[PDB]
Amino acid sequence: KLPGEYFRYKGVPFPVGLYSLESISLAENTQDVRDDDIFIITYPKSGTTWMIEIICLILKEGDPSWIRSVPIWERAPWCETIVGAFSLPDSPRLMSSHLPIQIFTKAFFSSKAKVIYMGRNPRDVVVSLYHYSKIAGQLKDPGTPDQFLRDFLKGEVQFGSWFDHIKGWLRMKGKDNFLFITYEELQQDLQGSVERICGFLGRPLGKEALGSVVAHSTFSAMKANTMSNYTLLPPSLLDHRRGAFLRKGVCGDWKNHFTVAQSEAFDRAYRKQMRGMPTFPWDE
Ligand SMILES: Nc1ncnc2c1ncn2[C@@H]1O[C@H](COP(=O)(O)O)[C@@H](OP(=O)(O)O)[C@H]1O
Ligand code: NA
Repeated sequence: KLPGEYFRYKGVPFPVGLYSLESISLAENTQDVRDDDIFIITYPKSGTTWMIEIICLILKEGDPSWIRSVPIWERAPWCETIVGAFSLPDSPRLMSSHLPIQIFTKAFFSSKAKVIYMGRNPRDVVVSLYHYSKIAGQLKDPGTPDQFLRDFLKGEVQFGSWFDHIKGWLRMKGKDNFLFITYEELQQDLQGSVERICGFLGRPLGKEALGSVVAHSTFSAMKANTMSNYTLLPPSLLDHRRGAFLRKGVCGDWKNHFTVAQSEAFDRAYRKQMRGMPTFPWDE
């Protein structure tokens, strides 16, 4: 029953069918936030999945049992989707959200709940989102790469502007219950990143569990795990016949997608938007 259209909530674009004024509004206003609750927030296609699998492996201290038997989307449910983690009985609760800070669960700000925000090179996010839209049922066709790029720069896509998203959420940097990390940092030193996240969550791991979290967190291990690779999804929601959720899993694929002209227009957009921002791994 997916149209591949957008509706708006507080001025932000949401895919029809998987979201509704109610589901979003409920996520925004719920008072149900707990001190040991864990949230993973990202702009779509930045590697949410990667992070979800890593923390599921950490919570079970390295035992692959849980990630092998339960679908990735049921282990870290979305807060705003029609079937939200808030609209369910299931602690320690692990949840996911793509909502931009000005819409995310307000009760969070005065709580002790933890949040890991993950950022990825917007260019690579563009490519991942481009391909994914073709096989994702809730998303309309990208159109030409060039038109898709313009849409992305205008924030005419699910969850709005990538620039607004990351800039808003970085406003939390400094609070001890907020960790900011990037796809590039995980690609560069997965183990190093896993230890760092263990510290953040107050969940130390022996050399054994650690090696195990790293092993089952690898792209190849994950693409190979049925419960984790989205292949149990209805073809009407994700066309398996035509593509995979876990597409390439690398850094830099944007250079094979952007024409030089597109790459130069993007840098102009980026330069204006990120004027006072700090330097990110992907800033070359
Ligand atoms: N373990 C892993 N290692 C590297 N990339 C991973 C990964 N798990 C997921 N990804 C990548 O994260 C993107 C999906 O993001 P999200 O989960 O936020 O929607 C995909 O990028 P690509 O399309 O570039 O391959 C996917 O391959
Ligand atoms: Na689609």
